[PDB]
Amino acid sequence: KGNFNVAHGLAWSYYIGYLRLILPELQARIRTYNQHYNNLLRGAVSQRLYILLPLDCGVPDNLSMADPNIRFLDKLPQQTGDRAGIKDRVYSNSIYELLENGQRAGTCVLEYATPLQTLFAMSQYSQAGFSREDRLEQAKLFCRTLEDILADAPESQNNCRLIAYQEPADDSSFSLSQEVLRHLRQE
Amino acid sequence: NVAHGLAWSYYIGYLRLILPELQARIRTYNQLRGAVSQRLYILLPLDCGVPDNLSMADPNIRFLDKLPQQTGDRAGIKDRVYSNSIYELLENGQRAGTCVLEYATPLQTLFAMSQYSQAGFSREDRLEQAKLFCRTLEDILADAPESQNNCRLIAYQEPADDSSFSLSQEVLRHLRQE
Ligand SMILES: Nc1nc2c(ncn2[C@@H]2O[C@@H]3COP(=O)(O)O[C@H]4[C@@H](O)[C@H](n5ccc6c(N)ncnc65)O[C@@H]4COP(=O)(O)O[C@@H]2[C@@H]3O)c(=O)[nH]1
Repeated sequence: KGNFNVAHGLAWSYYIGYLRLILPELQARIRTYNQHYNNLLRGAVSQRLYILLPLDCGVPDNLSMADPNIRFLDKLPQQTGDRAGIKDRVYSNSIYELLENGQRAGTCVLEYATPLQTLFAMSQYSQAGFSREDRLEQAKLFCRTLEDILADAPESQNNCRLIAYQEPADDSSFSLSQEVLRHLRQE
Repeated sequence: NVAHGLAWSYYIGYLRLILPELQARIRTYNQLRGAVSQRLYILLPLDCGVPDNLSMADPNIRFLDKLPQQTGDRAGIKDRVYSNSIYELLENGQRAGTCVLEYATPLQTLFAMSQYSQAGFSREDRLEQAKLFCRTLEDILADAPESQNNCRLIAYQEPADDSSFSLSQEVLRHLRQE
């Protein structure tokens, strides 16, 4: 229940401070990108933000380094907002091409859920104290709470997909692009 | 335990990343008008009332300029951008100081949290977690290698309907003591 409270808090933080701010205008930015910059008839950027939730909270900062079949392609147009005294705080998202048998098999806006980096740290540093098994518990509850939030959130309208999975980023037999592609091909 | 996550979040996902590069962005900014102070000033209003425009809290806090942007690859975002704002502090219509200044955004998150039924967070929960957030953040930075006299936290209560309080005067008091 204390792993509940931490995870509950980070999921609400993630919604209040990011998803609720960017999901309203996401499809507009994607549409702008597809109309004017990407006229590949089978290579349109898909309409949803894909959010990676590795349940071990192992979050590399470079997505491309994690898999050879993920290639960094471009950025969406930036989104700016005055926030808590910061003028023109920048919200940015990255577009990736997903490769399969040397072909561009998918194109999407893709990123990790950055709160998982905090769950990982607090299982690393004594002053936070959490167990690795706390971490794993908190990650599941984070995903579950986030799922709950998005289900009822007006800003989420077929424009966000959570991709939760157990495999480390270290793992010999796991393809991150294949994980993303399987979900993409379901829409 | 909500405030503990948010405090570690603010350190792990922000303060530890920007504080090591702060002294150099300020030096790059210093190209006559006044030297900026060496420290990031972080406002921690315990009522979690966090306006997006600082002049809305005090018209004597006026925006002056931005630092040069910091970029970093983060959680799959290429060149995530970290920006900060330089403000002047007026006293009798005239500039008395300038500093990099912002609110701790997790406190805005606690406030909005407490406004949403599904978060299950009372106004009383909110103040208690505001305090815990400040105490946690402080205990973290006391030990953090990246905090090297490059950050100043200002936590404060001001009751409802009380304008005896000048945020600009209070920041000026801290700048003058340092
Ligand atoms: N003042 C200031 N504060 C920042 C900044 N950067 C992070 N902070 C805060 O420091 C702590 C760890 O931030 P972190 O990134 O780990 O978590 C975030 C993140 O996942 C997501 N978010 C938000 C913006 C965003 C983005 N542009 N791109 C991708 N994700 C994004 O929403 C969470 C809560 O955002 P919030 O804003 O309320 O507080 C966070 C959080 O308390 C910053 O530049 N300026």
